[PDB]
Amino acid sequence: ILHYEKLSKIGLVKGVTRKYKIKSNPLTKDIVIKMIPNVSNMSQCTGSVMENYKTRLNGILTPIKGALEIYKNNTHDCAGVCMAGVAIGIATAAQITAGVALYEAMKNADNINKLKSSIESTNEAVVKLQETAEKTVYVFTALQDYINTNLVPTIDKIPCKQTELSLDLALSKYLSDLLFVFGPNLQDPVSNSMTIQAISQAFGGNYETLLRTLGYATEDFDDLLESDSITGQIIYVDLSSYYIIVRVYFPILTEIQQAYIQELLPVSFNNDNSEWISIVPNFILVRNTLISNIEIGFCLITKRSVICNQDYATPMTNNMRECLTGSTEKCPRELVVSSHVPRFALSNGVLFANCISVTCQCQTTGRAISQSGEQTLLMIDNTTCPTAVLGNVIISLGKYLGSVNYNSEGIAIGPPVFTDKVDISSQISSMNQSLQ
Amino acid sequence: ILHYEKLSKIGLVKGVTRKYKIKSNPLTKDIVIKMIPNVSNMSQCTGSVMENYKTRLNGILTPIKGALEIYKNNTHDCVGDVRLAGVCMAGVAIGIATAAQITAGVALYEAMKNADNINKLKSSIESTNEAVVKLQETAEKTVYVFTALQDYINTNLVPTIDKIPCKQTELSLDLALSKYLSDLLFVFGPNLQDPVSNSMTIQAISQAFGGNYETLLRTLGYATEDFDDLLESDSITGQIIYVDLSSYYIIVRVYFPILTEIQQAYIQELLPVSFNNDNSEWISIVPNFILVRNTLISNIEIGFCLITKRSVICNQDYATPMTNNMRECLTGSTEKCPRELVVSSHVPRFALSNGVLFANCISVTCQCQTTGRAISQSGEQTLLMIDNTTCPTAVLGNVIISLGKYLGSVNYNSEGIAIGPPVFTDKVDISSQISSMNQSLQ
Amino acid sequence: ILHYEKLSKIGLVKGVTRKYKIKSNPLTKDIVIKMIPNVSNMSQCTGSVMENYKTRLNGILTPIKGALEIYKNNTHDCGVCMAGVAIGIATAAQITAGVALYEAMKNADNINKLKSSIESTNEAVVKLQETAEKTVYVFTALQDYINTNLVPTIDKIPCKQTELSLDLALSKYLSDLLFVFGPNLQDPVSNSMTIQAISQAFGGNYETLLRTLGYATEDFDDLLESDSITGQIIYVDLSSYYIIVRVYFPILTEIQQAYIQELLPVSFNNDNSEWISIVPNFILVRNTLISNIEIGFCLITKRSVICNQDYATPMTNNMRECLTGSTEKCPRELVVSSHVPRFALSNGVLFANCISVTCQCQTTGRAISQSGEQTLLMIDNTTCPTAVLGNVIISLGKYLGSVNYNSEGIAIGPPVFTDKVDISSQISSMNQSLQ
Repeated sequence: ILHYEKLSKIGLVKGVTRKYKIKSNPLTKDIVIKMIPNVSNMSQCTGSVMENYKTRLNGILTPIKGALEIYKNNTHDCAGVCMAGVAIGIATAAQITAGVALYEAMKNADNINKLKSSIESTNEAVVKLQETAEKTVYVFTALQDYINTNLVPTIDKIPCKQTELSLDLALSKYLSDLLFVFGPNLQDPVSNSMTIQAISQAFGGNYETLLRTLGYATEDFDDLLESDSITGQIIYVDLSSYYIIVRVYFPILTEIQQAYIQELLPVSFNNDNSEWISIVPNFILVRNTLISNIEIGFCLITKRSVICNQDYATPMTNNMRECLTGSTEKCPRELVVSSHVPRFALSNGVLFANCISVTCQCQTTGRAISQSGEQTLLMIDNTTCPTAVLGNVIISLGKYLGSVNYNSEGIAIGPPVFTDKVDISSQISSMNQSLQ
Repeated sequence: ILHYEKLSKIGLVKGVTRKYKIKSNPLTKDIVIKMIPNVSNMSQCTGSVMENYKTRLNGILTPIKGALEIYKNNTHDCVGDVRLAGVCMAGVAIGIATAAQITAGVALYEAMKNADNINKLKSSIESTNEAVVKLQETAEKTVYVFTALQDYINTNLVPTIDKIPCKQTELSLDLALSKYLSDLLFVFGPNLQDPVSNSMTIQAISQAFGGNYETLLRTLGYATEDFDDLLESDSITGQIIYVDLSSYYIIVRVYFPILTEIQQAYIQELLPVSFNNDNSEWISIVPNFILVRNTLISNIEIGFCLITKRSVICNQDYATPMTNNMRECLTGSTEKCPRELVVSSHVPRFALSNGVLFANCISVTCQCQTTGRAISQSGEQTLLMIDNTTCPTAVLGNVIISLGKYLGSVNYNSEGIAIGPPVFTDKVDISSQISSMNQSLQ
Repeated sequence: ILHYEKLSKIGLVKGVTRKYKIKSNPLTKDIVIKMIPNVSNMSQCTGSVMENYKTRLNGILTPIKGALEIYKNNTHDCGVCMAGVAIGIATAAQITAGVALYEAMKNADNINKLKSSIESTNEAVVKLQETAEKTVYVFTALQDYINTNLVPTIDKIPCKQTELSLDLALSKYLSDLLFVFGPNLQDPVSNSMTIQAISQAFGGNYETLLRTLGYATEDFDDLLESDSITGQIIYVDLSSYYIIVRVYFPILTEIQQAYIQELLPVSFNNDNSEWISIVPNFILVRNTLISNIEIGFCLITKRSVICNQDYATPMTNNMRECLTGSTEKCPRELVVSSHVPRFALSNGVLFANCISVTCQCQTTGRAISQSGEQTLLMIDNTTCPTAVLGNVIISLGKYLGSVNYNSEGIAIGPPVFTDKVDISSQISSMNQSLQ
């Protein structure tokens, strides 16, 4: 376990504890995203930009279909998915799993494609088709709302030639928004790591419409969405009607047993007439009594849990482990140069503060609370006095649960470090030169 | 304190010198953003999308008010003339809080004194049907309401309420609200774990108003000539002080600081130039920007700061430490400066400071126009200084340059220096090097 | 030069080989962006918002003119000839950009000669003739929005305070602008600014610009994604509020005897534990010289690596030895996640860690067993053709290297930790050990 008592003397006070949940058990829903809007109502003077748009869109979609055919021509039946590796050549584990999922989805892709004429004839933003007697499919048209709302009503008021330039500019803008996602960046269409946010760029970035039409099956939906846990996969691309069918995955957040997130709040502390701040990861994964880092920038942090669409556990150095579980002499520290570093923090109703670097006094007696040059921070609680003042704040305090003699015992301190990108190279160079 | 001559001979030519300023002394203005639009003029056949959007917005806005109530329930005015007589904090009922979070809590209570008065206007705030509205708060005070989706409704849906089928207007609306929510979730969604703090930029806040912060700031007022600055450096910040789940409108206190230039504090930029040594090209690895204040030399993490032509602007004192060896290197101990071998052919090879030209004439062909002959660099000179004493007009490829006179040593080009050890700065190189030294130590 | 057989043993399965091509030989074209719309049709409800927008845009554009005028005032014919005394601080890129700016003034004079024509444009794209032979296109920022929404609605409503909507539209446009042409912009001289960023003055619609300019290359998408198509500001006008941009359209020139090799990572067992090796995913080989590349800046395709600049960086000598057969110098990292790839296929040949994923090939009708001394188990049609892993049944080809692959062992490198705090902790521990 983490020893929070010695960690608070270093400047790391306990924060919230959070439960770790990962994406798992994903359901499947199939939708149709039509990249080319229906322009039947505006075709009388749509100009020649429709053909140019079609050619440009082929220029984008053709590599996607080409990369899909590599798996399309290598999946068949021999019971289950039967792969042929000679004609594949280069593929990762994720690519092979995506190919198996692709062949699975081909069974419903055939039935969806059986309604090609219905798919092409769609002229609403969200259209319902009866793909079979007991199941339906939704069709989303990329720019159909724009055409029905702005361009179609203004087909005779504004100059149509101007309408021709408008429609064009709209197409262009849609293509420009697409190309960040569906352009040559999409080297591997056989993948399910692509978020619904990116796929919705084929619909104007409006993933809310897609998901709401599909259905908010779970109460953890927002955490799934922000974590981009709702992923998708392209399973069929048509170069004749310019549509792609996407199998959206709707998973459930599975609480990982015997696992939690611990967050530590850094507090600047005083040592040798200077301010220092200790460098440890702000967040720690503890799973089955094993301590390991957690790339968190990708995860989503809530007040009670940390939601990750992948298991982002990353290794911890033994030295960092020891530092977190008591050996504070191994905890590195960096000198403070920012006038705006945190100086106090509230944990469990009790305050740990550096009262030599900040104004520090008590409300119930009016007297100042003095910090010596030997001690790093102060535990202020109702025992010393039940209300403290730190500049403009007046704070009533609660009891402490740890040692009664917290402020009368000192600890050892670690070595100074510098965490700049260039500082790493210089320290390596000097250490190498020192060794030589 | 920086010795420019040895830096130049290594390849760190002089750059511009800029002052250091920080956000300071923030004035406050209070506004409200109604995250729900008034659909009264087009409510005839809006359908049920209004209710569903209501529930979705309630679901998103509920955690914000839940986090705010942790401070609201626990904030109170301490009694009697003994202390500054401000706000008391039920710290045991708060549990977990940082210095910045508590500070924001205090500013939240402070703003409550005005937020109660603005909440008296609840019926007026509901009645707003324009994208910007001004309201009287008192006979000597005013407040602004911004409608999240009023411009779109009033410009497209109301005029086109009959020319198209009403069902189509239903979809369009639904799509518009869903687009709003999708743009919103990046800021006001579950990413917003701490709404109490005031570190959130006005650009992020404007996402609740369609990303149009320029309207927020213009309507409030261009208080100073530095306006673009406090804007880009993320110095203009706002705080949510009251969330209402019945009218779906939040009150935001916008902060307009003033930029205090720090005295005895300037930012120096160094230009790197590839230099020849041991029959190969190298580039030194030093910070491009260095902060020297109170004769003290420290780095700066300028990525979050704004580098204008004359000053470096930061919404926070972003000064960071610098290694002792880097201080000695920038002081003159030039052998402690690291250098990186360059394999790219697109690294700059010459630079101009004070009108004197530093160049690597081994890598790039140099000749002088006045004498019509080549400018030669020998194998033991890292860089060649060219100035009017050398010749008043030299060329480097396709550029004709006229040079001024040097201010330092007259015999610059005849004096050599020591050179440091090579380094490699790839992400995997650091791990590879650390293993090598560890194995060497064992 | 890369020993792929030995790299497979450490988890680096050989992947796709791609061809390296860099930006070179840029053509030049001239466009004019007028960053304020012409509203002569809706001058009725333009109200006063336009004067405030004029002031705001003048304040925005003044530093750009100031930072161009340093080279405007200090360059003259004496080819291109420049005054370095009054310029003072300048980089190689800045000097080259100023030279190109001077070359562009020759056409900039003729372009400015049509100032009245430029300011009279009332569409998003209008064709103008600067000479008897050459033509120029002019792009106005919000003319489409105006002509499609505000113009029709001006008689479809009693103005309904159109100001409120025009003001907001111009405000949103300026909010979009401030990210690129706002304070951030410090060196408008340099030509490293991408056409995507330039199009923010036109609403981010770079596709219209590139289509109207008439691209005529098959590498157009690779040019656009790799940030190869850049622009340069050559003149600013504060009276009509338009700027001239010289768009550079380059061509992809393949670097001879150069290719980039991709390594696919696969977890491997060692000492009853699972590791992943820390080696760059993409490796550039040029004339039998091996160097790294920050491939995040470039674009990766199925058959080529496209960068707008030569992004080669040096590699440690030890890493070079690691990638050339001596596997003991290759660092490895412990795998504390359950979502690391565990198998990969190379040349129809499967590499997998059968300890961590169950293997039972259907042709033999039995499980595939990996000992406690084999990092990866290699399967091909020589052992049994079709293998099954989890839910995939895959048929396999034949290996081309050593037939005795599974029987030979190798040495393994030392563990590493790649977190930034881990690096600092390792540095501190090594320093303390030295002391």
